[PDB]
Amino acid sequence: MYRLLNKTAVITGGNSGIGLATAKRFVAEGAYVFIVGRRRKELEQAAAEIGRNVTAVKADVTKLEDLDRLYAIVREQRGSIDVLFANSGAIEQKTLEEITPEHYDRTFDVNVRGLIFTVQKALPLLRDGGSVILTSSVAGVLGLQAHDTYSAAKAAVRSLARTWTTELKGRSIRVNAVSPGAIDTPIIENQSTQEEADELRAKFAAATPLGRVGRPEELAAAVLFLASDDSSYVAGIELFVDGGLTQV
Amino acid sequence: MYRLLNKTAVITGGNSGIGLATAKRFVAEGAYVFIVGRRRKELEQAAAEIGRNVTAVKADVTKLEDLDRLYAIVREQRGSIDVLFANSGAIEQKTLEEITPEHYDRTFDVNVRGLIFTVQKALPLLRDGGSVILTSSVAGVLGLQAHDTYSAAKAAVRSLARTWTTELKGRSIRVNAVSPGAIDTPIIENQVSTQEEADELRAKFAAATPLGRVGRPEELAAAVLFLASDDSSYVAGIELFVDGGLTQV
Amino acid sequence: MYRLLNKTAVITGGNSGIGLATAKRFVAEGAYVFIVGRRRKELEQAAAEIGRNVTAVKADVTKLEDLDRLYAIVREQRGSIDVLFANSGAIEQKTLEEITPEHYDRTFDVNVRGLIFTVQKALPLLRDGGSVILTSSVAGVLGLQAHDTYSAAKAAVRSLARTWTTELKGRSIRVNAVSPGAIDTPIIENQTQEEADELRAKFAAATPLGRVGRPEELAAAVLFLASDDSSYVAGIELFVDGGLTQV
Amino acid sequence: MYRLLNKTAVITGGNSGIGLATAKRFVAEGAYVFIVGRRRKELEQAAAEIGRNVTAVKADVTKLEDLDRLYAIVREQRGSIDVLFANSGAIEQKTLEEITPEHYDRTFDVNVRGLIFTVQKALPLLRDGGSVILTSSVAGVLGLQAHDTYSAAKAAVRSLARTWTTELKGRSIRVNAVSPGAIDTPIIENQVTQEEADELRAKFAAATPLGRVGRPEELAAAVLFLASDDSSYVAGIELFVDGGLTQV
Ligand SMILES: NC(=O)c1ccc[n+]([C@@H]2O[C@H](COP(=O)([O-])OP(=O)(O)OC[C@H]3O[C@@H](n4cnc5c(N)ncnc54)[C@H](OP(=O)(O)O)[C@@H]3O)[C@@H](O)[C@H]2O)c1
Ligand SMILES: NC(=O)c1ccc[n+]([C@@H]2O[C@H](COP(=O)([O-])OP(=O)(O)OC[C@H]3O[C@@H](n4cnc5c(N)ncnc54)[C@H](OP(=O)(O)O)[C@@H]3O)[C@@H](O)[C@H]2O)c1
Ligand SMILES: NC(=O)c1ccc[n+]([C@@H]2O[C@H](COP(=O)([O-])OP(=O)(O)OC[C@H]3O[C@@H](n4cnc5c(N)ncnc54)[C@H](OP(=O)(O)O)[C@@H]3O)[C@@H](O)[C@H]2O)c1
Ligand SMILES: NC(=O)c1ccc[n+]([C@@H]2O[C@H](COP(=O)([O-])OP(=O)(O)OC[C@H]3O[C@@H](n4cnc5c(N)ncnc54)[C@H](OP(=O)(O)O)[C@@H]3O)[C@@H](O)[C@H]2O)c1
Repeated sequence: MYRLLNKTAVITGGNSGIGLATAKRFVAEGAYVFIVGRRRKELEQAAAEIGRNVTAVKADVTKLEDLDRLYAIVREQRGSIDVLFANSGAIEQKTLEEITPEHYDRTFDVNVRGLIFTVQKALPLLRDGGSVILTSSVAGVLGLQAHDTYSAAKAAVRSLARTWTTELKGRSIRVNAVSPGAIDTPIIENQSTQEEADELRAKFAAATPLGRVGRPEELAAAVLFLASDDSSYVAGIELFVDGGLTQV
Repeated sequence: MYRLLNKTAVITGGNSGIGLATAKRFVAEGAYVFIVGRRRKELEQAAAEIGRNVTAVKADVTKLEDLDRLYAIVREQRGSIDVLFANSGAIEQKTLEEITPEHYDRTFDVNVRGLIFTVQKALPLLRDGGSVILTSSVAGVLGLQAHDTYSAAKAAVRSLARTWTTELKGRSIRVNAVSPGAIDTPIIENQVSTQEEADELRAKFAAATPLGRVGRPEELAAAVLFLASDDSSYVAGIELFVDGGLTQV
Repeated sequence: MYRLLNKTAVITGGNSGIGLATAKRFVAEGAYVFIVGRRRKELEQAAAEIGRNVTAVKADVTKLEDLDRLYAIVREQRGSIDVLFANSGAIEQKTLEEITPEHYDRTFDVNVRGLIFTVQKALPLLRDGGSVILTSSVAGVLGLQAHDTYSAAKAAVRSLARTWTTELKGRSIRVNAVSPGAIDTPIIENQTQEEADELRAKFAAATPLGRVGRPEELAAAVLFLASDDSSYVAGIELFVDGGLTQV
Repeated sequence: MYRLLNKTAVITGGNSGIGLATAKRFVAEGAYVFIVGRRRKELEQAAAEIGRNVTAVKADVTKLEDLDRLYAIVREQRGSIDVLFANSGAIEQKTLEEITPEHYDRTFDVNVRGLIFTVQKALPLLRDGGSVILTSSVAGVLGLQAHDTYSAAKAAVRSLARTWTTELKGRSIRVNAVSPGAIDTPIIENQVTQEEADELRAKFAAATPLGRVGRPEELAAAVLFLASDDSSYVAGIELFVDGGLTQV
């Protein structure tokens, strides 16, 4: 029994990590998935890795024209959207003294601005009864060295779920934020050394009660819950999938 | 597809409302379910309503001997516990001026004390990898007229999830709180006398909730099913609000 | 200046630690203070240490009769109550497997039950415009080894502030919870004195500000919630924990 | 008498509402105050209304050059900063469908970007032991019609307090967020008719347990707490001054 039989889903940043794992499980559950991202190469590989009911679209969420084009493709092909997973994101570690206007803009364009407009332009296609999902982060409720702009961006993403819960209740659409903890993705690697990238995993595992970094498939599933009708009476929440990290 | 295939679950207060709906969906998902409660009549009717892989046990959670007996029955029959749903509860509306020592005790015995000991005595039977679930309430994060003791009890239940997340991580057991909002159960009916003024209470909580309706027990069951399942395998210590947005503004 | 000039305050557990420091600063600010507690010895020493506008009353908050007697004394002497500081409390460290019904009762009687009734019986004496204050704990939003009942009790105390904010708004009374982090009091000692410094070193390591709080620093935060500076502050949870819970 | 005797304070958006009331009470408590804002007229009137130990500086917080100039003036005159009150802010009500890139930028430039950089450039002047204060809003923890960007910005401001608590603990500096509820200021007037501005007040008074809109002087005081040594063991918090509104 497929928990998303025939639902159409749109996943932003679906060619890697969380989005990709969520794309797999979604397809596995019988959905049609549009994976969105910038890298052509990784979009195709993802589309291959999934093998079914996926189309891969190239689009930069910081660009209004790329998003307009995305949603045009969505209507040609699947017509409406049951589930939206605003999951594009990135981090640059910089402390307060190091913050430049460009760093601020780079961080907030993809993480917040981009997000905002991907949900805005999906609106005409969203079916009433639809579920939207925003990826924030445990960073949104913590004070971490050099996460200044990223944490603040993610805190802003969670706030958008509250607001959109109010603005869209009139169409029976649920907007929810998922806040991953430490999930094993390329995002840990890309913040230089791969010796000191394992320092970062060992640290976040030490910190988390469950004593391990999360798997992307475990975030996929939590997102699947909020996507499914099992979460039919769940709106506006912040779901922590962090092994207990923020829960003490 | 059976998301709890062959998992043994124990549901406290499983002869009514939330526990019962959660018992159904659990069985539907291929589990074995022990529904616990005080009323003999409603236990049997529930056991009938479910129709399979259920056994109904009579036990008052405020009584240590009833719990000891419960877990003895569990050990005979299914041997171990994969999922525990501490979901027994009740409310008496009383304001601060009205609070009596008995009212305080009644409220806290079932809601907190009982809860505490049902999880304590399940411990030897819990499989590592197991999932425990505590039913608190949006009341835990709100200031509602005459919910003084109930809200405080529920706030305490949520705290136990944090603590037990730390104490039991060494056995890979997840403890999570679910906080329902306004779910259509006999708990709304049994506070007030009139059934005209019990609909006033539903209309009020529906007005308050973004989604504009009282929750269905089957919708709580499902959220509890999530926390019960492996889909929530990296989710510990949380407070899951299933309240249609009520506390999320 | 004297930010509590002529206000009458009642402090529960005022013969030690947080209550005592809060009693000093309160008096310093020109209030009349009733310090409440069980130990006769420590009540008198506190009453001496303060030196002015204090009366010390013996009362166990788990006893209804001791509370009835307390508020009778308050009436005789100062007549009404401007500020109430429900600050009695205690902890026994026990894990889930160790929890006994007695341990559960002991913890919840003082921390919650007692608290509940001290605010109930103060009600007739509270002036409209009054401020009530409840002492919970960072424990209320954390999962600490062996703090099962204490943390849960404190989480319940914070909930009572939300409720009482609603129930008493009609009399313009503010109810607020203060949640201390690690404040240097006898509560750390009474849970070896070598392994009591292990507990301080651990909570200082954990807290951004890198140190255990002083009781005088809690007193002041409680003084804020007591004063008119916190006129438009109701139902809150004020963390005075050096950042501990914030991350 | 005088809880800020000889402390130098810098207040951003100090020619009106919250900042101005906070400027008065600060001066009343024996501080030196720099009130910052864009309007020349209102800066002078504020400087007059206060009457003592104030200097008024014209500066747009969205402009790096205006901030550099501000802190140069501060160096000339008082040399160091004991208390910083990042309190500049503004709101435009727009729902999700109405959000334009410009509206997004306008909102986030003052409320977040500006804020970020006013704290960055104060850093060299801040005395160890200093207290920073950020003005967010109950909006940060709520889902209000048409508050999309403002609420999200304010949610981000609160996040910066957590982070800066970690980053600056090494200099014994406390960073705290204050989240006002409904305070009687020109910010209510300037969104909307003055008939339909007094509703907005009736609505927020209805909502708040204490049954009234807050006074600016009552926010000033709460900010004075966080400014003073009475809050010497208080870092990283979110202080709600909302009459109970968000505390249910
Ligand atoms: N692991 C953790 O600790 C953690 C914690 C909390 C939240 N998260 C969140 O999880 C999300 C994504 O997964 P990940 O970060 O773990 O792995 P990742 O492999 O870094 O995923 C980032 C995804 O975002 C996409 N992306 C970035 N900028 C984009 C743009 N302008 N337009 C479209 N797509 C864009 C990437 O694709 P392209 O670069 O190819 O466009 C990629 O698919 C992020 O929002 C991140 O903040 C991770
Ligand atoms: N309905 C809501 O919206 C809502 C909101 C927040 C929380 N809750 C929580 O939901 C749970 C109950 O479900 P419900 O309220 O929806 O339906 P309900 O009919 O009120 O369920 C109460 C359950 O607890 C059992 N119970 C009470 N005291 C007990 C004891 N001493 N020992 C064993 N069982 C006991 C009841 O059965 P017996 O009478 O046979 O013992 C019944 O099965 C409670 O934990 C309640 O606080 C409900
Ligand atoms: N230090 C921390 O880390 C920390 C953190 C969070 C909260 N707190 C809270 O702060 C409060 C008090 O200060 P403290 O505990 O740090 O110092 P303490 O010296 O342990 O203070 C406890 C106070 O409570 C009183 N008390 C206990 N049971 C009582 C009863 N039945 N009736 C009257 N008084 C009673 C004690 O006096 P008698 O023994 O004479 O009765 C004493 O005055 C407690 O509620 C505690 O939960 C402390
Ligand atoms: N009133 C409420 O209900 C409420 C609730 C939550 C938070 N707040 C916050 O309280 C703060 C301000 O006080 P107010 O809002 O009550 O009244 P207000 O009169 O709107 O205050 C806004 C202040 O910020 C200044 N400002 C705006 N844009 C600026 C810029 N680009 N550069 C420098 N200064 C700028 C204004 O001065 P110029 O116009 O002269 O530049 C004025 O001094 C804001 O942070 C607001 O978000 C208010």
